[PDB]
Amino acid sequence: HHHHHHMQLRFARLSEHATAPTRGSARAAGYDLYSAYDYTIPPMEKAVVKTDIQIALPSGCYGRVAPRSGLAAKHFIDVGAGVIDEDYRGNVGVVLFNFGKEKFEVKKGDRIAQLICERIFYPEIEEVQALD
Amino acid sequence: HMQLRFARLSEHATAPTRGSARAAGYDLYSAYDYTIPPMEKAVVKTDIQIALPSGCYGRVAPRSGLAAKHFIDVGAGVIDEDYRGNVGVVLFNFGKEKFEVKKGDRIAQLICERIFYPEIEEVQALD
Amino acid sequence: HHHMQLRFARLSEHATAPTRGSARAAGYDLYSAYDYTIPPMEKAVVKTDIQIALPSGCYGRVAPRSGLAAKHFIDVGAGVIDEDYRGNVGVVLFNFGKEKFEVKKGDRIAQLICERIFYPEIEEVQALDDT
Repeated sequence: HHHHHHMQLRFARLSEHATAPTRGSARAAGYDLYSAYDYTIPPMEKAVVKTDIQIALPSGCYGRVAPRSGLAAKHFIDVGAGVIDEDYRGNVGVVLFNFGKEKFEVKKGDRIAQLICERIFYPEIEEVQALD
Repeated sequence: HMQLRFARLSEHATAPTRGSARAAGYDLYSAYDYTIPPMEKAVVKTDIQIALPSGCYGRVAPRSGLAAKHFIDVGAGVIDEDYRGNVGVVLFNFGKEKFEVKKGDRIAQLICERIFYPEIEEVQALD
Repeated sequence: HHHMQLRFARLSEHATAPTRGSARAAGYDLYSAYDYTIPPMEKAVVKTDIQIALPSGCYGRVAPRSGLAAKHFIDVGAGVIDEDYRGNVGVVLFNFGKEKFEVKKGDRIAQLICERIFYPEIEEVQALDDT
């Protein structure tokens, strides 16, 4: 009506240990997420990796925490969970799975995942007697 | 059309719920009891059929708590717009203990992911 | 009608054109161009020998096939294909099963979904309610 602009991905640092999310190119699907702490993930184990940022997602999307391709193919790393709700205001955590035979070293400042703004519907739910 | 329609396929089903107006997914409930051993999989029936809104697919996604605490992951998870079968959740247990699912437990979430349905064209080479 | 076209090119004789199982199917089926043996608790990069050009306003998600997951404990790793990716489409397959998994040339290994996304600019604030 009166105002004409573009929605932004907003973030705030929760400590000095966080790194501002970055995008490699203009058409990259996601923003890089960086670990704020050191982690040693043993073989066949999981860790909750803290970024020490909180985000406010633009309306009409959720934030999907998605795997970095290189880490999957080379080190058998996968990302668990990964659904960041539009109204989530806490510390953004990344659930890393280490399926490899060797321990996996995460250092503060390492890129460990990517954040994609996935467009979704928020539909109302209706029970019917039967479907067709 | 525009809403998420569902029907129960037995009295053991639970209507999906959403915690927030801005929550990405509807929670899905197990209709049955399963014991999933370490390093094993199970298909968990919800006993509901769904009709997704036009222009999306239904992604069965992990609940965050179950992933972080219990090493539970969700396999498969692509529900097509035209799928009218019983909604089954493929759960992977990568934990070292057996994981218990009982009737009425929340085991996954359902997200309405907006997608394109593009036509496909073959070209000699791409730049 | 917008440029709602998925374009592809074959990089070798071994590639199969992606197919859709139904009109309202979420993804196009991706086929292996080669033979692979994936040992238990191991991964493999499975090449399709195709390059793709996604429509504007989406990325390509390489997503798992339901049957392979439920029956054989197969999963898909990585799987984010950027709009501007013009390389060979590789599928990272995880075999979490206790037996070896055989991928043959021409087997359906994954599906490609055009997930609609937004490309917001990033803004740092001191507090989330800053004006």
